[PDB]
Amino acid sequence: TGRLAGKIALITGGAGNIGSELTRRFLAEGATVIISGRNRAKLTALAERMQAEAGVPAKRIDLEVMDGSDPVAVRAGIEAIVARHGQIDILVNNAGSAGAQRRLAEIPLTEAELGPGAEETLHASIANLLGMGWHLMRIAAPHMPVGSAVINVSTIFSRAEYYGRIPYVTPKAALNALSQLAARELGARGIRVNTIFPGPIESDRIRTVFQRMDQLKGRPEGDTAHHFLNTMRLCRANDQGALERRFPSVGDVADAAVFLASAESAALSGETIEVTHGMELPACSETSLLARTDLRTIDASGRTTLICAGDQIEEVMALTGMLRTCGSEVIIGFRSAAALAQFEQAVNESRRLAFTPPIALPLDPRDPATIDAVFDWAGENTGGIHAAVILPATSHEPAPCVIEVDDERVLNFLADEITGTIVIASRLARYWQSQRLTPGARARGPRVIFLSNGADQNGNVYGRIQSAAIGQLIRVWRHEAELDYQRASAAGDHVLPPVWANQIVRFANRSLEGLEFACAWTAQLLHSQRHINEITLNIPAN
Amino acid sequence: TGRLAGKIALITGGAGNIGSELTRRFLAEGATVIISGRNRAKLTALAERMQAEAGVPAKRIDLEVMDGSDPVAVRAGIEAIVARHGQIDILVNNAGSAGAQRRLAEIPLTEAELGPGAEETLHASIANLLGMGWHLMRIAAPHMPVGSAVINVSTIFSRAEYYGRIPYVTPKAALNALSQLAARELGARGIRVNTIFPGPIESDRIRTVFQRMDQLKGRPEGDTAHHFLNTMRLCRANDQGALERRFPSVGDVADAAVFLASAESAALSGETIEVTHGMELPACSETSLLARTDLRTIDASGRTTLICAGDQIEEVMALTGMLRTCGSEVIIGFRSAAALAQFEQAVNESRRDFTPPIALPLDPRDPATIDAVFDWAGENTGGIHAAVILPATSHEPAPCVIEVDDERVLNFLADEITGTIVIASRLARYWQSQGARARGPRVIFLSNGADQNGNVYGRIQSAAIGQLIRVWRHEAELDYQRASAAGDHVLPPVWANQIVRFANRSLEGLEFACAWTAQLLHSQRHINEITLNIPAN
Repeated sequence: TGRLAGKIALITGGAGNIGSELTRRFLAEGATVIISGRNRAKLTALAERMQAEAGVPAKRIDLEVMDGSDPVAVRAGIEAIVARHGQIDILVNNAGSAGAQRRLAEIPLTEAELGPGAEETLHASIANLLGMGWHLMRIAAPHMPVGSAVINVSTIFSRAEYYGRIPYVTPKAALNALSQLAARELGARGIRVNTIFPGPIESDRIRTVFQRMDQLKGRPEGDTAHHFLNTMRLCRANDQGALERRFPSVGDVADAAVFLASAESAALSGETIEVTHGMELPACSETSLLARTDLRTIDASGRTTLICAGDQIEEVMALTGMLRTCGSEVIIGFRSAAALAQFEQAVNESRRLAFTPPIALPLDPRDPATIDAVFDWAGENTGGIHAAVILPATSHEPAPCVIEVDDERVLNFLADEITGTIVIASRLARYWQSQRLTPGARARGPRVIFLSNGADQNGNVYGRIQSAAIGQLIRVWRHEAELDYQRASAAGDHVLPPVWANQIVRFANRSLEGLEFACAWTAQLLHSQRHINEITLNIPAN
Repeated sequence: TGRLAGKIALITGGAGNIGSELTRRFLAEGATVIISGRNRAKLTALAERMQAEAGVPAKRIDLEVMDGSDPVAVRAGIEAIVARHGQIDILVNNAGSAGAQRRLAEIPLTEAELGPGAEETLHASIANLLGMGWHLMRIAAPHMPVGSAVINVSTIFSRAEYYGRIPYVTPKAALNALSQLAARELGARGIRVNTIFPGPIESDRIRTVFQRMDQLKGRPEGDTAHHFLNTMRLCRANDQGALERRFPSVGDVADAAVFLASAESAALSGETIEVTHGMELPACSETSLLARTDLRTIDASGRTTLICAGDQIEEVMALTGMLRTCGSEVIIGFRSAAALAQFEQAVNESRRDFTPPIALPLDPRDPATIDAVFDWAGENTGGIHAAVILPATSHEPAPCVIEVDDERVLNFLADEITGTIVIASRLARYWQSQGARARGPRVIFLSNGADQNGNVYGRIQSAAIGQLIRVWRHEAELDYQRASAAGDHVLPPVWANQIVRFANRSLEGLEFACAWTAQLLHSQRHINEITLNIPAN
């Protein structure tokens, strides 16, 4: 009768390799699975196929045609599913998008900009890989009884150096953060959330996609694959009984799925299981900023630093103050036209009790023209852009909850804080690397810091999701910038040095001196000769 | 037929709630279980009850009577187990003896020093809770076919503040690190190693031991209990359908065990599963020393520092140089009788412009010579105020943790693990045995530099020292605040950190790490992170 007998499982990404095996195996374990997808012919072909493979009654298989990106299509779809079945016992977030396969500078943002091998926009990649699971957890959760299971399917590569794969890998890093936070709020309901990290799984498709990554790098046959096989601790037998490092099967993923769906995992919430044959990859890239800053870096003379901000004007004031004492010129770009307004008002406060405030220009990720516009002005007036500090689009988080939240806010957090932050970086990377092919005599070196908002009573839940995205972006933006550097140097092209980046998290501090402390290191890190290795730099309570 | 059908499982720690429920459950999934233990009456008693409990044939159960601490006893026992059954499919490392329950100053080291409520030596607690699983993993491995599973059962509290529980919690944290490292070497044999972290599991027993922990900490009923329940993210239903935060059951733990013993987890190695109702605990408490030191802390005038080391003569010199410029006096106590030799040899080379400190034997094997060091310090240097503790040996004993002989592994346990807790406990007892105003004692444990091994023995050692520090701070805070209310004028509480330099192998990094050691011992502030990392620079 099977281990999931009588339970109702919803599986997204039913078409994909992994989604198909999860369906066949849950059917064999006695579940009624509903597969959800975008094309009505595709699901019906799959469901007939998955019925035939399982050897199961007809009413035990079902489908719902949905656009998992649209939360109102999700409300429609869930209501239909409930009305036939009453409740959902397992929710499996599979999400088969693979992302555009391009470097950070070359990522597509609009359909016109779309090309071969890059079939979705960035925002579509974010809405598929991070939005979809988020919307289900919010809408299905009121129909899941005490004892239910959410399963989120991530990848191992969301924490690994994965060349050219930012639109895929970054919303995955964000989803992990989403899972842990959803475990808190759904755990208080008796609903458990847990996560699977498949390694490289066996496919005909994955064979070609390691090749495209190999071609994007310099490197020959087998390169990306042999490297990850070598992080594997566990060898396995072949038919002759010899040991070997190979990829896991799709059935391995489904074993971990069944366990996490059945009542044999009833006491677990917030756990992760890496189906990788024990690929060993470093987990923590953090450190505390514990030392005093020492602004003896008047080396910032001539260099000019961009501040991407908006609505956080206390941070902008200190940031320009620090950077000016270093000798750096500052350009400041407010992301919403509103933020310019009360900033001009703040300088009006400055004119009382009075000396010059900096230049403010529009800098909007929705309208990537104004980013390119800012670069052009900087070349004519301030002699370039040499460093950037990037802030959250908003000062405060939209809501205290990750599950119990309206539809509009969640769509805004996706467009503003996640896609919009990637956009700024992708224009930065192309800027510095379209110029690196220019210089003749000798050049300085570019640096980036992402500086978060201060501690919040929410526990900074939305900020922490954003932080997980910024982290994995840096991991890959360092890696690409380095390989593009050494490669373009093989061309003999005297190129600007590769971009370095860090982020400073302020979540454990909410003091006025805490702000000045964090802004001074921002100025120190943008223009120092040395660098810090850790990706995330934490400022303590002090 | 069941999920472990035909599989041969050796289960240590067969008695007690978790070990028993694992035996009955493996029997229900069709395995033949061998339970391993110390008393033949207890094992034969265990086999009959669980034979009756499982409702399973007799030849399905078996026992081996052995001293799991003795590797020569293990060779005898495993070879015999193989002789009855041919092979081993599952190894479950349970152990779980609770250790002697005393504060670091009062922990027993010799049978005479044993007392009521403290029934094991320190070394015995280490030989049970860390060695046994280690020796099984080494000796059983040549009898485990490709596809086998090792399950190491730790506790969630191996990362927790547990007043009076150092002999328990410190070898568990060590065993964790040991598991990860062996996954590399056993993975190359086709063998899985994976780890279960039970939370506080429900018993009538744990009710009472939370009551005793409440009493030692001075805090009232439920204080220790509510503290762990409130970290739990996952609620569960009661019989009437209402939600509540309660502890997991014993069967919840055995569900995860069956998963990790069965071929449904065939692609897993180096994983951990926390059966905790989603207890939320901070994972990383580490930080990098990124700044340059600044020795304007002549606050060390009059204060005197003990250096515990041996065979690391370059650090011993760099340390005395650092500490003297701060104004501290230095005593050096070498851990091996060898270490005196080449130090006395090096100083003869220099003088044949350098004035060496007094160098004395200081051996945790013989805790008498520790009291000797304190005695000289009282007559001569006006006391001991700060300590630096270094590994008993500079170079790692072996490149492997599994393919390694018995003597080396036994020496590593005696010196680097039991011997390092020994030093800490006499330090804590010294400082706490003691009208106007007082200064404050400080400790830093300094690791060896980077190794071609990746420092596997160093990482096992460091993992224990980390949890050692957590509880040594915790006890010191409560021991202080309590004893001073009695009106006894005692020193302020001990603080400690460790400096791990495994990611650096340059001489300037060596000087950098020695400099931070001196600064941290005599500075007024303190660093909260327990583990302090020096980068490559």
